[PDB]
Amino acid sequence: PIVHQAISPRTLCCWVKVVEEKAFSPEVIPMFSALSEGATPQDLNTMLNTVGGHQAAMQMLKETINEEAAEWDRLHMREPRGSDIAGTTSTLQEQIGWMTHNPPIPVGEIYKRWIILGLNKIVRMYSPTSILDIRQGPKEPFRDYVDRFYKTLRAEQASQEVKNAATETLLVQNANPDCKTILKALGPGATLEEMMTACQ
Amino acid sequence: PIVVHQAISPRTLCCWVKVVEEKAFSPEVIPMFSALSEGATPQDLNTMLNTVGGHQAAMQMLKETINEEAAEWDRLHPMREPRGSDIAGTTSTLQEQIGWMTHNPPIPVGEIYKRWIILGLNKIVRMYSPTSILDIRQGPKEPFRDYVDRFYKTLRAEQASQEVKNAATETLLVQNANPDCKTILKALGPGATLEEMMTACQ
Amino acid sequence: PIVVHQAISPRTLCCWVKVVEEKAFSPEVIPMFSALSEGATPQDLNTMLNTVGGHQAAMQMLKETINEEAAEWDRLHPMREPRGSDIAGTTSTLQEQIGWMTHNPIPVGEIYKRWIILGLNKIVRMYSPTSILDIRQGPKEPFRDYVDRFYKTLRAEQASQEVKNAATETLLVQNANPDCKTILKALGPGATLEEMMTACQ
Amino acid sequence: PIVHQAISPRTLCCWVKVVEEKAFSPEVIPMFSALSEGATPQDLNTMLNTVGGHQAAMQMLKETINEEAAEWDRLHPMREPRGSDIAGTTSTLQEQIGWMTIPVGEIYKRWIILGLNKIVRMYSPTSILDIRQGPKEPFRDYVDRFYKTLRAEQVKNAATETLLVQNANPDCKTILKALGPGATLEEMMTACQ
Amino acid sequence: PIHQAISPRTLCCWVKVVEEKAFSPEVIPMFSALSEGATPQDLNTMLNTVGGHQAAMQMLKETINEEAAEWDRLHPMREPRGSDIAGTTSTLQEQIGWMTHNPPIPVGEIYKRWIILGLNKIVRMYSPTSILDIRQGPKEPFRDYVDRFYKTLRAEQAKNAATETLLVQNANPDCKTILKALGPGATLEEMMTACQ
Ligand SMILES: CC(C)(C#Cc1ccc(-c2ccc(Cl)c3c(NS(=O)(=O)C4CC4)nn(CC(F)F)c23)c([C@H](Cc2cc(F)cc(F)c2)NC(=O)Cn2nc(C(F)F)c3c2C(F)(F)[C@@H]2C[C@H]32)n1)S(C)(=O)=O
Ligand SMILES: CC(C)(C#Cc1ccc(-c2ccc(Cl)c3c(NS(=O)(=O)C4CC4)nn(CC(F)F)c23)c([C@H](Cc2cc(F)cc(F)c2)NC(=O)Cn2nc(C(F)F)c3c2C(F)(F)[C@@H]2C[C@H]32)n1)S(C)(=O)=O
Ligand SMILES: CC(C)(C#Cc1ccc(-c2ccc(Cl)c3c(NS(=O)(=O)C4CC4)nn(CC(F)F)c23)c([C@H](Cc2cc(F)cc(F)c2)NC(=O)Cn2nc(C(F)F)c3c2C(F)(F)[C@@H]2C[C@H]32)n1)S(C)(=O)=O
Ligand SMILES: CC(C)(C#Cc1ccc(-c2ccc(Cl)c3c(NS(=O)(=O)C4CC4)nn(CC(F)F)c23)c([C@H](Cc2cc(F)cc(F)c2)NC(=O)Cn2nc(C(F)F)c3c2C(F)(F)[C@@H]2C[C@H]32)n1)S(C)(=O)=O
Ligand SMILES: CC(C)(C#Cc1ccc(-c2ccc(Cl)c3c(NS(=O)(=O)C4CC4)nn(CC(F)F)c23)c([C@H](Cc2cc(F)cc(F)c2)NC(=O)Cn2nc(C(F)F)c3c2C(F)(F)[C@@H]2C[C@H]32)n1)S(C)(=O)=O
Repeated sequence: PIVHQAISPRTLCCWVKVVEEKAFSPEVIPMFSALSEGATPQDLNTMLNTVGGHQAAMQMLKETINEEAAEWDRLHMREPRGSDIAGTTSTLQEQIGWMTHNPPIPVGEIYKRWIILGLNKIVRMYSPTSILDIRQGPKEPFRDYVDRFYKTLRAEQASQEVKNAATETLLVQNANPDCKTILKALGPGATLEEMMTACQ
Repeated sequence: PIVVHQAISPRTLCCWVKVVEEKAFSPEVIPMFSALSEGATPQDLNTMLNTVGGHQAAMQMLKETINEEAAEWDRLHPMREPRGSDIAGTTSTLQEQIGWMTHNPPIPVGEIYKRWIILGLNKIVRMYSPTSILDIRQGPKEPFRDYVDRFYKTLRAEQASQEVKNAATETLLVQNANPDCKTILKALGPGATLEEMMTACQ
Repeated sequence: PIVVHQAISPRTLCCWVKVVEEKAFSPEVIPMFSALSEGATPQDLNTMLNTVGGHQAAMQMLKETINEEAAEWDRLHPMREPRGSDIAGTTSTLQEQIGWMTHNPIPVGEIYKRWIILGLNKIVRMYSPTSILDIRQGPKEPFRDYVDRFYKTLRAEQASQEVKNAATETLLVQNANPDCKTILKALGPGATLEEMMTACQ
Repeated sequence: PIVHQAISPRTLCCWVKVVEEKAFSPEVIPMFSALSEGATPQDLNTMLNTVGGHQAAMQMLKETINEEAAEWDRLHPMREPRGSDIAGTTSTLQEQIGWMTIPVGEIYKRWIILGLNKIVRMYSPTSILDIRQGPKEPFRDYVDRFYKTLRAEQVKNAATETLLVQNANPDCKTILKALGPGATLEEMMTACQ
Repeated sequence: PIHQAISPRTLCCWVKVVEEKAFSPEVIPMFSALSEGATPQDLNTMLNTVGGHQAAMQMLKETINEEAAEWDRLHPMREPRGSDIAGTTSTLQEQIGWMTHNPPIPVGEIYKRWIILGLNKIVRMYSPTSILDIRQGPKEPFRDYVDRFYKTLRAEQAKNAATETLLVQNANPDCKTILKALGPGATLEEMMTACQ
């Protein structure tokens, strides 16, 4: 991070604990983006290395980083190439110069964008169930069904405009017969609080 | 957060996630949240709310409550002035929020967004404990300590007015107790403090 | 706290919550509390007590003890002077507390912490119902575990340090199971705990 | 670490928690290297002492440190720092502070990291060629184990493509053979899911 | 510490360490590192927060009393007595004065010496088995046997020749033969690789 303080312990320890506990859920992307503020490519690589397990997801993230680096190289101190942004062929001093020079070339931000895109891909892939396939079970409380529905919806990552249409149609459509009837009788526009209180 | 523009510290986010994971949604989550988000800007509050794993239904209800409060703000309040969606950090850059919060007289957008979030959290906590104070009753072979713990947890979750707190706590504790401990407590005499009651019922 | 009025730090609250959750209510919670709340204002102490999950009965008893101490203060002690409910932070703004504690040469925060510590001592004494005289070594229980339980109950009781020596010396040997009782009686007077445990283990 | 403030608690505590939870996996090397920034030899020894358990791995690390110290003494015959001076066994804190304020810390950390790499390679006994998908084993878990072993062993990339076909259960073997060459890992896993 | 009160993170980490590791040798360096410049009151606060193991804490208190009596015999603001070093009969102001006076009276260092001696005793008591009694089991992996052997060695805190010969001596028949055939001077990595 940029002075140029070395990545703090607490940050790495918390990042490791997060990736271990939460597995790969949408909350890993904001957490990551918040723990890697102003981080240089070397620091981002140190963060990604400390990730235990999930090595398939890490390999897929590395593949996405290589794809973005190839695209950068095709479209484009010395100028930074694609593998230069990923911190494979650039010293910490070169990165510090690139990011601190005036005008600056924020290589850290670019690498973090690539990593966050890869993480979005990973999150979408770790939630295989589609919005249209989730339906309330027979003897399943409505709360658990709503939780699963909204978790899958956040994993899919569709535009908020489509978010509203899906939230309103699919939630009512896939409800079990009892709660389906209760909700259909509740009336249109019924807020989520009213539905949850009615079904409980 | 502001205290310059320091980025939200790691410890804060990590502890907030750990709290929301461990305690689920209990009354102690509201003070914890309010204490971990001191001087936090709207973007930081949204970063905190995003890191909350699971409980996505409660987060949707919180978002709906925030939209309601924002509509009310816009109705009451038609650099530039901050609109409703600017307080919630949906249509305002970090620089605009910092400018609003650093001016004098400052427009504390952070405090307002935190008020809205705390109202939503009160709703969530009250809804996650569906049993009412008047519906909670001591079991047959349940020690008095466990019944008192459940009773006071439900009472703090309902969070009504203080007069309710005192009257309900003592009257309902004696009323809903099991027959044996009910008799023991009624024999203890009026004014009985909780310590004496627990010592008698053990 | 006033070190300027710094807000209660996150790490402190998180460690306090984790401590109260893991250890339940054991004597070691009181020193921990007193050490984590240095110079804390009444609002900060209330924030700490609020974040305590579960154990709501003990917290209500603590609130009742705080009310008792506030009533005693109000009786003994009739900006303005702080009444009982002002010390507990129920009828005083953060600014009034900061002024009271920062005025040269009345640290109300320390007083509120004294009250809370008295309440916590009562709570700890109540959470250990067994008395020192009721603890006795089991049939096939290692001597180390019996000593651990004995000294845990002794620290929980919070009696006068005067009775500590008499009880530790007489009762520890008295409440031992027959085999280790004979071994220790043969060890001879003036033995240290290390020697006793080495002999029994 | 270089003023010379004493090693902070948080660093030691996180190091202990990491070494305990993750045992000895490749992710321990970056963690160690990041937690010991500017640390003096005494600080590195304080870190190594607090490591609970895994005493066999710690003894192997100590032997590797002695080997590297002997090699240093052979290559390199205030005063000059000997081998046992870098390892902090025959040097006072003041001499270390003077030398680093000759980066003894970086050299000692290089030795320790080499030993830790050896330890990690030894903690993963399974070879890349022995891992094969089970009968009722999800493909994701098989891929995770494969890449974990590959990272532990530290050509590899070329081998990955052959091993993918090799470690494929008959059903998944047919699916992969039909998928066609040059299939990316994302596409491959999406097809096999 | 040197006089801010002991920070939260330090106390919380100390409690978690004493809980997790129980009483193992690695607790002594950790303790010595967490109490740098700590006053006697801070050391007492650290020792109080230790949950459980109250027998070991009583033994530590007895060791502290022994060392305080020895000090009082050897050395018969005011001069610090035995109970003054342990923070039992001295106010925070007296400790701050003793430690801040130009002639350093290290109450922290002396109390920490006493506490570390007691803790070494406790650790030695928690590992009753001797190095010469440890032997590889019938169906026990060689790695676990080496780990137990070296843990016991660290508990004994007594060396290289004996440890290395006894390691091969106390092995299981199969691994004993394998190691004896491996040849002298083989490193532990090679031995473990052969026995794997
Ligand atoms: C990328 C960064 C910089 C960011 C951000 C950012 C900015 C604004 C908002 C935000 C704040 C307040 C409101 Cl009112 C709305 C809102 N209202 S609205 O009804 O759409 C109507 C106005 C159109 N929309 N947004 C998202 C915006 F993009 F429009 C809002 C958000 C909010 C923060 C938030 C989360 C939460 F849990 C509860 C809560 F109170 C607020 N994030 C999301 O809600 C994310 N999410 N998306 C969905 C979708 F799957 F359904 C869902 C959520 C879920 F909430 F988790 C809940 C599962 C359903 N983050 S960074 C690194 O910091 O991550
Ligand atoms: C919103 C913020 C700013 C706040 C606050 C604030 C202010 C004052 C007090 C407080 C302090 C001292 C006293 Cl003596 C009383 C008191 N005495 S009284 O008997 O009512 C009689 C005088 C009328 N009342 N109050 C609450 C006040 F609002 F009246 C008192 C409190 C106290 C702090 C406290 C909690 C605790 F656990 C133990 C303890 F020692 C003290 N909070 C509550 O007690 C909250 N609570 N409410 C109830 C109800 F379900 F029964 C219960 C509690 C429970 F304690 F958790 C316990 C389950 C039963 N918080 S913030 C962000 O920091 O949250
Ligand atoms: C209130 C505050 C400010 C305090 C304090 C304070 C002051 C002095 C001492 C202390 C230090 C050194 C020694 Cl030698 C003695 C000692 N020697 S003596 O044999 O009594 C003989 C001289 C008469 N007595 N004291 C207590 C004093 F008050 F006299 C000693 C202590 C010590 C600190 C300590 C704890 C420990 F775990 C191990 C250890 F090494 C030292 N605390 C106690 O021992 C507490 N305790 N009390 C008993 C009783 F149930 F048996 C027991 C303990 C138990 F240890 F936990 C162990 C279970 C048995 N704390 S605060 C906020 O910081 O809490
Ligand atoms: C008291 C303080 C200040 C200290 C210290 C200090 C100083 C030097 C060394 C040290 C550093 C490098 C080397 Cl090469 C050797 C070495 N090489 S040698 O083969 O003996 C041959 C030269 C004679 N000896 N020493 C110890 C010295 F005293 F001689 C070495 C050590 C080292 C640090 C270290 C630990 C580790 F885990 C792995 C590692 F790589 C290095 N500590 C020990 O090893 C401690 N230990 N002792 C034994 C005994 F039971 F077998 C064992 C260990 C065990 F390692 F845990 C492993 C279980 C077997 N600490 S403080 C507060 O910071 O604690
Ligand atoms: C020693 C220090 C200083 C370091 C470092 C350093 C430098 C560059 C890179 C790096 C960054 C970006 C890219 Cl694109 C590549 C890349 N692309 S490539 O496909 O090889 C093709 C270009 C040739 N290779 N490298 C490694 C380089 F050395 F070549 C890349 C790395 C990266 C950082 C990273 C880790 C991750 F989890 C996901 C991710 F996105 C990126 N580390 C590794 O990937 C390590 N690893 N090695 C293998 C091997 F078993 F297969 C595997 C990984 C695994 F990723 F974990 C995944 C299991 C498979 N670390 S320190 C103290 O900080 O540790």
